[PDB]
Amino acid sequence: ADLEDNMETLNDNLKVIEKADNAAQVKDALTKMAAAAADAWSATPPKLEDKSPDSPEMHDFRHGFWILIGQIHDALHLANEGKVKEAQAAAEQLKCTCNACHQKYR
Amino acid sequence: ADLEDNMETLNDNLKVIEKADNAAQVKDALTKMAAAAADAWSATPPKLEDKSPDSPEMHDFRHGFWILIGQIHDALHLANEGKVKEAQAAAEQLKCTCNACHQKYR
Amino acid sequence: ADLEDNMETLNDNLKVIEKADNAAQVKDALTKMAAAAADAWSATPPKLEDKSPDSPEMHDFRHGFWILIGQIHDALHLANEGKVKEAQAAAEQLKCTCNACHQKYR
Amino acid sequence: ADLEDNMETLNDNLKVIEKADNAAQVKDALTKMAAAAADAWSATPPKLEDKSPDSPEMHDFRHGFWILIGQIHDALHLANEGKVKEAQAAAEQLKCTCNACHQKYR
Ligand code: HEM
Ligand code: HEM
Ligand code: HEM
Ligand code: HEM
Ligand SMILES: [Zn+2]
Ligand SMILES: [Zn+2]
Ligand SMILES: [Zn+2]
Ligand SMILES: [Zn+2]
Repeated sequence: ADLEDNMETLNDNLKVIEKADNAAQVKDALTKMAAAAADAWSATPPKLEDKSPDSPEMHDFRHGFWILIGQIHDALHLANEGKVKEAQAAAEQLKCTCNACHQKYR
Repeated sequence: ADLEDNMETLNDNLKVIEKADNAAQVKDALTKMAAAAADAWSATPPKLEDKSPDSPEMHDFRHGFWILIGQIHDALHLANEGKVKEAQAAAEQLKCTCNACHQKYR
Repeated sequence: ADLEDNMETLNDNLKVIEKADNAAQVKDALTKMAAAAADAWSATPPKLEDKSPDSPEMHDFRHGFWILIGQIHDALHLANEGKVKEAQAAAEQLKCTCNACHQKYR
Repeated sequence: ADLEDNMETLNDNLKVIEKADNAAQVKDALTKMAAAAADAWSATPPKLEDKSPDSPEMHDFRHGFWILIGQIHDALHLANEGKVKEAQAAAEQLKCTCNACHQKYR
């Protein structure tokens, strides 16, 4: 799917996690984010259209996705332990990742 | 793309790393292994076509990829450092993960 | 060393990284932080001196370190690859982890 | 403690996880392995006693613990979710890391 469509999915489900009542909303949303993150790996963003697939920017770009996927991984385990509040705090920190890539390649 | 196709991309690049001689060979193979692993994230194995996307059977199926992806990510950093023996050793330990999933959902 | 000292090491070397000019400096700081983080593991924060060592608070407190240590590990790889700015970007993110713990336990 | 002792603790609890009946044991066991690995961090093993704490051999030696610690981290989450058998799978899984370091530096 479109990088944009994958971003929108990340964004929708993120908010869903921040306004979640139960651990199940958090689990469902996180699983969805991990899929989006995954399908977004192979994508090349506008600001790097001219760049080489092997350039540092592109390698750094995809690296942000590995970091994200990793932080969603952890988030899920917490939500799985029923520790909702912290699962939400963990989602907040991966936001530190959303911003970073954005400020650099969006 | 397809699961087999991705598993083949996966299976073929593991042997290339095995027969690896230098760092460029290891990187490019791992770089390709990561795209495949990432692309086979949403696939539904055969032995679970009946289970819900949100069922606990899928979560655990998908968990294995998080693991493989994390291991390939780090292995790449090693190959990026010119640490061929190290990188190859890391790859070897991916099997510890490949086999785990296989002896369960293959 | 005690918590305070391992913490001053974390802080000082974090600052070194933010003001670094080359990969050499960052690698050196990250290495010291890896040690300080590893050494701080088993300490009991004062605001938890009354809690049992296996209480949820202490398990959560240690979880903060797993994350921290993991981020210092990845940050270093980036420094070892001569990616100074990316490392500094990773240093900044592991900062979300210093603050997270502190808001909750200091 | 010294390396020997940290290693017994790691060995004693690994087995405890292997023959565990309930999850409580596993959690408790992993937690102790976690502390033993962190403590082993600043250790200089016999075979590398002629190398400095800034050498490639020592960084490779230590990276071995970053790997072990991350695998205990995931093992403990699974044990926290009640997933006991998977926890043992993951535990038997990190043994891959135990050997790999012994085969090279023991
Ligand atoms: C959980 C984290 C993230 C969230 C919630 C998120 C959300 C968004 C949103 C709302 C947009 C605006 C465009 C749209 O979707 O309509 C966007 C765009 C974008 N994101 Fe993210 N994003 C995230 C992570 C990332 C990461 C980690 C990277 C890179 C490593 C990244 C790279 C981009 C790029 C380059 C665009 C622009 C795409 C275009 O203009 O076609 N994003 N994201
Ligand atoms: C890098 C390690 C891995 C390698 C080298 C690998 C390799 C392969 C190969 C060559 C096959 C044989 C059948 C075929 O190719 O058509 C296969 C099948 C399969 N692998 Fe893996 N695999 C790995 C990791 C994993 C992981 C992590 C999972 C689980 C999360 C997994 C799930 C599967 C499944 C479900 C099949 C059967 C596909 C089907 O029947 O359509 N594999 N793998
Ligand atoms: C790179 C990240 C970190 C930095 C830069 C940092 C820095 C500091 C500094 C400068 C202090 C004050 C030292 C003092 O007590 O005199 C401190 C205190 C403390 N930090 Fe951190 N810290 C970090 C991560 C952590 C983490 C992740 C945890 C918990 C998991 C933690 C827990 C604490 C606690 C509880 C104190 C109080 C120490 C005491 O009362 O003796 N720190 N930290
Ligand atoms: C679950 C993981 C591990 C287990 C069960 C384990 C177990 C052991 C045991 C039983 C010994 C026997 C010698 C003695 O106790 O005096 C030992 C020694 C040792 N281990 Fe491990 N170990 C583990 C992981 C590691 C890792 C990850 C490294 C390196 C990164 C490592 C490095 C060593 C070294 C260097 C020795 C030799 C110490 C000496 O000769 O004084 N081990 N370990
Ligand atoms: Zn965790
Ligand atoms: Zn590594
Ligand atoms: Zn990385
Ligand atoms: Zn996990």
